[PDB]
Amino acid sequence: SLAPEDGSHRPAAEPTPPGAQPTAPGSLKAPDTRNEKLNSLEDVRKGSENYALTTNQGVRIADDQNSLRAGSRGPTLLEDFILREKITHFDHERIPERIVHARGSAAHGYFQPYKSLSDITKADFLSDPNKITPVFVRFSTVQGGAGSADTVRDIRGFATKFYTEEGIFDLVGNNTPIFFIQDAHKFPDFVHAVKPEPHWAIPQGQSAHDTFWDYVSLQPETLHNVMWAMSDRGIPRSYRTMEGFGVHTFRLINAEGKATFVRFHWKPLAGKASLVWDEAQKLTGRDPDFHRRELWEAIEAGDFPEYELGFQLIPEEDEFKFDFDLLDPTKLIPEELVPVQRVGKMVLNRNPDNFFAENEQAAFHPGHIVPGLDFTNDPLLQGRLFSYTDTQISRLGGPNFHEIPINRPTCPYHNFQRDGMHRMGIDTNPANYEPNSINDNWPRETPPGPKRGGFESYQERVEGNKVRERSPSFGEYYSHPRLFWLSQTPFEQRHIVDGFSFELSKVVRPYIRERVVDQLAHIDLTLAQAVAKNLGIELTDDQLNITPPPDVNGLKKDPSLSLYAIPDGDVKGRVVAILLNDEVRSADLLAILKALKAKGVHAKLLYSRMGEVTADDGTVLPIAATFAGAPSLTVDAVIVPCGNIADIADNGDANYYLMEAYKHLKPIALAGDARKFKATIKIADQGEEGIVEADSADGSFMDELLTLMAAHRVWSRIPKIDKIPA
Amino acid sequence: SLAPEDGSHRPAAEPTPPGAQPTAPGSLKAPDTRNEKLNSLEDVRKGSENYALTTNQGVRIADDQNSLRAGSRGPTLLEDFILREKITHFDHERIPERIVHARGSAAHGYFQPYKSLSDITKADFLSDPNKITPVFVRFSTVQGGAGSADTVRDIRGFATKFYTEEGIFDLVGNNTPIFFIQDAHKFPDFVHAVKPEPHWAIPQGQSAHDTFWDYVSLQPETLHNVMWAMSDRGIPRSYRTMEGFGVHTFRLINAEGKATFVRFHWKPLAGKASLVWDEAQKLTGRDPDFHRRELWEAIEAGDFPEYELGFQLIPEEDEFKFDFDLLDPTKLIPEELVPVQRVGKMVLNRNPDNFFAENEQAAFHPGHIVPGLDFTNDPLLQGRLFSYTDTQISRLGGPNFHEIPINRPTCPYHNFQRDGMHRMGIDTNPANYEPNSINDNWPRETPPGPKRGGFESYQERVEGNKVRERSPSFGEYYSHPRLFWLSQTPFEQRHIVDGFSFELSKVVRPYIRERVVDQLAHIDLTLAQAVAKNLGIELTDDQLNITPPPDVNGLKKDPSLSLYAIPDGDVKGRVVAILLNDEVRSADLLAILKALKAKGVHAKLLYSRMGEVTADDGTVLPIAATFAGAPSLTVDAVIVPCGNIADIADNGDANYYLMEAYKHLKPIALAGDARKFKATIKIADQGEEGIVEADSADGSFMDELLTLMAAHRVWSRIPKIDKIPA
Ligand code: HEM
Ligand code: HEM
Repeated sequence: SLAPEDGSHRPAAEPTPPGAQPTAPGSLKAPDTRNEKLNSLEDVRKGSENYALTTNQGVRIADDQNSLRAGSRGPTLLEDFILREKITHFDHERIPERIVHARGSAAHGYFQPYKSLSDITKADFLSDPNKITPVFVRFSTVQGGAGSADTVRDIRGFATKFYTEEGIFDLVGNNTPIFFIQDAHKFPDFVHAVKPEPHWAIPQGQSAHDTFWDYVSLQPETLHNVMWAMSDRGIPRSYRTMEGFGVHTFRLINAEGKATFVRFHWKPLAGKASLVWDEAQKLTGRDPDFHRRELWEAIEAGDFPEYELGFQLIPEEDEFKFDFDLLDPTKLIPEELVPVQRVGKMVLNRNPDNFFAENEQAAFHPGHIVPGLDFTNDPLLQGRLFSYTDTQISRLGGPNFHEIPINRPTCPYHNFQRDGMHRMGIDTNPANYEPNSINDNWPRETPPGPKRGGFESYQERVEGNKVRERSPSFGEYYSHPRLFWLSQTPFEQRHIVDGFSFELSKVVRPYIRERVVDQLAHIDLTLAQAVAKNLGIELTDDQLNITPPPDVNGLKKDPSLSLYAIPDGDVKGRVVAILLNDEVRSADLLAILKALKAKGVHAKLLYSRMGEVTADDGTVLPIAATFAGAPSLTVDAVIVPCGNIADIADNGDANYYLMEAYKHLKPIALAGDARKFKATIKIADQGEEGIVEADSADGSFMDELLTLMAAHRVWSRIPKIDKIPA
Repeated sequence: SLAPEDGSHRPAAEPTPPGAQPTAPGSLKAPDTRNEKLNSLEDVRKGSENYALTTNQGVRIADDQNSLRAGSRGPTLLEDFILREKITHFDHERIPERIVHARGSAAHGYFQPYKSLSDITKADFLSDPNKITPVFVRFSTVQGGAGSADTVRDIRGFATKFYTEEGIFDLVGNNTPIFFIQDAHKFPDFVHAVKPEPHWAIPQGQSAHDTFWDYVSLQPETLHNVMWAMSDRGIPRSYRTMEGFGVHTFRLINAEGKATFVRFHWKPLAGKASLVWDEAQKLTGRDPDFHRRELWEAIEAGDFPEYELGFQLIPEEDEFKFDFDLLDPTKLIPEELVPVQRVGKMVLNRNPDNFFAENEQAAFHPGHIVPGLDFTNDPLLQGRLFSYTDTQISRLGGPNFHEIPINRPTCPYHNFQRDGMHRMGIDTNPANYEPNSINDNWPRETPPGPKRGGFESYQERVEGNKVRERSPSFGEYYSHPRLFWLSQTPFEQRHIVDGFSFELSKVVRPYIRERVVDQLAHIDLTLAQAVAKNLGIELTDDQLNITPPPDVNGLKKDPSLSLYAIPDGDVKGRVVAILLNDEVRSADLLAILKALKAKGVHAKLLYSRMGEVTADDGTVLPIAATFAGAPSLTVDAVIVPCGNIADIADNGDANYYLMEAYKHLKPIALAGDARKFKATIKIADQGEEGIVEADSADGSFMDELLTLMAAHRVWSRIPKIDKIPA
């Protein structure tokens, strides 16, 4: 018995804030959170307590510390089958990572529609507001490998497996509403250009290198999604505070056979929020697992990620009514033109038990649709349909990947497919073909119908010759990048210019930087000039005179394209660092902590060492982390209570903690003598917007700080940080 | 879509300093650098210039931009075999990463011995000082995945494949002289404890988490290698500046049949150097590919990594003469007791052409020995001999991994093995068994002998019962960690205390911290008290009274265990940042560059934007990177010439550059009006050792900076950095 007798090895099976208890497998942390998929995995969940250690053949092991040898200092013997099984298993633990989106973090949850959508789709999962569908969701980055960092600048994947009563539907989306390329034939080119360069395999997790920008400079279709990656959309605060999009136009099909075009959206109920670049890049070093950690810990705290599914619907008669083609995945549909209709809510409320078994082996594929949905001829979508089933034959070892437990449907599945590696199901049908008489033709085809019918494709007319040709309707590249640029606030535009400037500075061949800047000049002269200035490039008179692309259907901006132009702040589940001293003013800390708790904001108590400190009134304060152990990168705001401020006033880490938070536009609150830190961040005596300061943490101090938190960052500080040495 | 007319897309095929040209495949960068193995790969090298793009079947492609569809806005057709081949290959590009040491960087080179070693070994590659053996070397970290960061705290792998005339010998070593565990049966337990925890797969690249420290606290045999990992050995500056060790005792066997025990060493001819923790961890975010890039660039510059192979030799009759067991891989052999005899030199002088095909697919295995070498009964080595052939069956797809080009011997190989997946070799032998008459028994066995003989194992006597039992002589765990601790300088001891304090601060369950501090108290009470203080733990009276472990065969210290106690600095291949201004004093820059050039030290010219700046004499200076783009973490020293210092005096990034370099103990040199930066880092008018300052850069100024660089870091500054907010 190695566990401590006090039971402190084991986390409480109740919701607890981040850092209060060790994390645990979801079924041990939240045993009473259930859904139909999580219950169906009970057949394969394996416990451990009170069981004997055995080989995989069920033979009990007596000595798991030693190989069998001839003499205690002698050679190891080949007949040691217990050693060889253990090491064989170990030796073959790894499977290939996903070719793209290899770095991802997943959780279980459930979806429910707000109302029946039977007028527009016969999909069973959207038929009844009382019908709950379990989901499994994986969020990801794109370029880096499974052991790369979370807070890179990249697009994010947002993939949802809906375990419906009429089959698995996978909605395999990203966090921007378009893609970089138009036709799937180019996907290996684009991905090879953004991935580490093939001679030396550098850089990981970064598009900031010559081959990415070479491709971009030569393929202007990429410029719209490059604009989104360069904006703060490319560095989200958390998977909870980003949007999701299916990108492509798909179809909904109703029981009368009417097709409606649809684009899928997820709205984050926590609001939209991103980091700033220097913070994101630094955080990839201080905590490369920051998003995976934040997701897991938000679920263990009960801060469940929630998202609203929404549809942009366009009738079939309106296919050609826009300046852009609905089938072009480099074009977005502005919400000012076509509103998102709210459809239902997804809640992710349980972490997996075993990351490899559930996250690593999960297989999502956008070809997994159900009756009531159909495809369109978007030429990127069309190639995706080939790839996601093909890639599993090597990644997951064969064609029985649907029998891996996480991928199994919860509804019935029966057919005449047999064998393959890893075959789990033992078919008892006398027939393995149809038509057959020997089993009366079962399992049988089902005609299409309003409910529980077979799948039939919408009978779209096709007319044309067999060609390898891009539609001329797709040959417009600059207007949507411009619409995005003009929709951002002034600080978002500054961050876009700084993103392109930093990335192009890492491109070693200067002519590629010049070719990118020339593309920028086809989008917006202000953007191109500001990027060119940071690169020491002067635009030519010809570039200064390029006429801007046309507005999109008359729009010169759409505020739903900005992260921050329309406030949607939510403080619940955010975290504040509290910088302690060795005799904290306990009344300040009571007021601070209870105000945060009331709004669901978490706290981490920091000091210059671990263990405890004692407040003025004798209260014993446990320390969560040190100033360097839990840097300001990992929090949303910083509060310094009064007390013996001389204890930390000359601590370089305490001072730097405030400088780094200040640089990264975070709210900072200073009570009492903690106001002596104003000199460190060069605040004037009469104060400044974004710094909360008072004699004590009472009265309006916490309300002011929480108001700042709801607005996320102090954008007005940007010209001030510009010269702080941090 | 084509190359620039000036040819600047293509790097010069001559040696160039880092940053001067884009990096390139080795065979294009150094076409005249050859060796027998490099030549042998010509059969599979594929060019590209002037060739038509084709399918893998050799059919020319006309349009690689579009899928075949029915009309240009129509559905993609299943008969598009060109799209499907391209996307199938892409979908199957990934293979499983190595179970451990997945992150690694490799290069080609050659080895030769200084003199024949035929008196102690019949190994052909050690028999003649003028017979050169090609090598392929991979350096690696242990824990993280292939996409994790380079400058983590971890043990490093140092694996060398020698392509000898009598077979492939792989010397598969690490950068510390011991391992964490005694018997291979525990390898999966230890690896699972240090790897990301199974519920959530966090943390990547870090031992700073509960399960690792749980395992260490319960298995004190780990403490020796844990001491090495917590020292600055865990964070080398470059793979060129670390030691290598085979860890195990092996045997040499000479032509008369005599066995000598041996342990293998690599000594870095560039000297030993490591980062400091804050620098290392921040660099994982600013350049996660820092070691891979520095190795590739040193080779492109001509700063070839060189290492000296050395042997510790113990005669067979001295097996039991030490106070530790020679077969215990958690024990080192102190060089004060058994000196390292210099054996030969290895030079890495060419980068690979394709990282996947050469680095990712290389397979090293310590059971690949040759006549003149043999194993011992070390119980960790014994189990390794199983694992490295087993694991390639999944990683490399079957038993023909030796036909993957990088793994092929360059000597003859012939036998009766046949088939297996992706069999390349077409055997014409009418026999596939022996003995056979139908091919007159070829290929034939060869008796052992002095040279070109068959392998025979040394006929070691074996006497014991079949037991799973640890030798009692391996049950001592504290004396080697203590010897290591006492052999470090004071600043190295401080960094060890900091490494344990940082790591255990991230262990969430406090009792695990307490248990590790109790282990430390069994090694050295000063170490244990210093770690306990940082953790808010007080040692008990019983803990204060633990008797120190014994000295190791009378030694109180061995300075060969320290990175820094004995000067061994070599500045060739190091890099300095030069902070420019918009009117640099050209006479300062001339003097700086001339002095750096004479010592082989590279420079990177930095500014607040990219492009060029002009010096006072009209010299146009191209800018390598911005201050933020290439932080001080990436260089060894910082020099600031005079000129228009007002241009940069108030720039936050330039001031921070100096504060970060100062904190990280790097030499700084300030000329002329650049001395006004003394105020940012609080240097007294009188100056400080480690800050070079003068009215102009000249011979004396550069000689002083260069002397500082030869000592690597400014250890005397340590007490002055805790107050610095950086
Ligand atoms: C609209 C543009 C696209 C979006 C929104 C998208 C989204 C995603 C996401 C989120 C994943 C990760 C699934 C997971 O978390 O497990 C993924 C995986 C993948 N996608 Fe895509 N993708 C796009 C384009 C493409 C294209 C053009 C192809 C190839 C024809 C492709 C082939 C793949 C493959 C091979 C994987 C790995 C899947 C697996 O191993 O199971 N994707 N995609
Ligand atoms: C002295 C202790 C050990 C040392 C110094 C060591 C060293 C290394 C190194 C340097 C590598 C990376 C080689 C490369 O660059 O590809 C490696 C890989 C590996 N080792 Fe070890 N190792 C040790 C113990 C063990 C043990 C006890 C086992 C299991 C019985 C083991 C099994 C493996 C496996 C399966 C790989 C990956 C091999 C591949 O896929 O090619 N090693 N080891």
